[PDB]
Amino acid sequence: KVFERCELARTLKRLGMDGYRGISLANWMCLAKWESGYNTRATNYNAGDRSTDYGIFQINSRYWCNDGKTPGARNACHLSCSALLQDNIADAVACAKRVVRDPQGIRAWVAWRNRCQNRDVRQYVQGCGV
Repeated sequence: KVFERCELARTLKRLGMDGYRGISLANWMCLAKWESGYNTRATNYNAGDRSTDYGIFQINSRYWCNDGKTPGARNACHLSCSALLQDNIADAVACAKRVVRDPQGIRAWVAWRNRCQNRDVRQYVQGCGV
């Protein structure tokens, strides 16, 4: 599923993401925007280390979910990477929250650093009723 902007903002808010570990909803929106264009089916293979990024947040298989084919990988979210490709984003959100419970927080995603960090991200949530 490819979410429309405001639809996703309310969906994330309902799932408890607004201010989760100090991260505003606009930051999560900016992250989902740049990682997948709000696409839950998005996948990116990383030929360099044999891992794959899954779903709306493009969560990596080497550390967060199990896909069985990533060498020396762990499953910190304790989910099949398949759960990160559902139209329903509850599991992907549960995993994203797990990622940010680590020291780096939102900085875990390099796309956030490049396209969201220190930027005016208000535009992602304007008019959405969040």
